Amino acid sequence: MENFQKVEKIGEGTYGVVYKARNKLTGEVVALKKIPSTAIREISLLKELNHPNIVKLLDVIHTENKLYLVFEFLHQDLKKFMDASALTGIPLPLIKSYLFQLLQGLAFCHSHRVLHRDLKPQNLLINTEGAIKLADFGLVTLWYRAPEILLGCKYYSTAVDIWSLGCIFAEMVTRRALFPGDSEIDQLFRIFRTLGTPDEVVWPGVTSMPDYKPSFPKWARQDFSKVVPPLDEDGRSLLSQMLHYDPNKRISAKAALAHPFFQDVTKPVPHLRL
Ligand SMILES: O=C1Nc2ccc(Br)cc2/C1=C1/Nc2ccccc2C1=O
Repeated sequence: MENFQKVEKIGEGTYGVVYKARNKLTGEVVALKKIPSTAIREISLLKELNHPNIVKLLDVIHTENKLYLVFEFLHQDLKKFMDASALTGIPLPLIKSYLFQLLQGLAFCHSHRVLHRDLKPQNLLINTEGAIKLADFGLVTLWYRAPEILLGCKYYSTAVDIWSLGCIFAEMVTRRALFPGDSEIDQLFRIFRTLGTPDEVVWPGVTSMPDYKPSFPKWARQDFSKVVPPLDEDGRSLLSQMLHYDPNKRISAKAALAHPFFQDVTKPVPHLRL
């Protein structure tokens, strides 16, 4: 574990801190994350979760009670890429490519019973070849948190990842966060103000959730054409199904891959300034 020379700190992960590093032994350049015991097992589980759109976990080093995770390294994250494309916007075909690749990754994970649980632009990594990859699966930003989590569901599903990805999809298109709440309640109310306060008609069981309160103000659902213009109907339709309140109504990654929005998907390459 002293076979790694640090080159720079590329992130302050929720869990710990992430470093760009190089293996003195195998010379490869990597991302090193400086982090109980079921941890060692579950994380270890993640090593065999290998897919082109999932950052590979290379090595797990437990030592000196200082768990080190060694990941494949990518030079840029989507957050920085969005900020750099803010003035011109990311071209739709690249938005579409990225969404499609991300859905492929999730459908893979989800098929193996792994959730990400904390998808955010910072956790999506891109390379020069037009690839995008899911990073840093969880075992401050609440902007991408699905409403069932905010309402106190402890046994949430793979649908929470579809929620987050839809929020990111929206942000790529409009160049502004869909629901930038700065508290849990603010986050929930921003969602309600836009998609309308949910009730038993559109979400059976919602008024029985642990943090649901009858006193929640009741907002009407906003015009969906108002939310992500000027995205086309293929796009809006896929996004609406990604943002269904009811987790069991929310589209699955696998079905999303079949939506007509991806009829003409291609794989462009971003112009990256590393
Ligand atoms: O390339 C990486 N692989 C990783 C694996 C796990 C975690 Br956590 C982060 C990263 C990576 C990161 N690469 C970056 C490039 C610019 C800014 C931030 C990051 C990362 O954060």
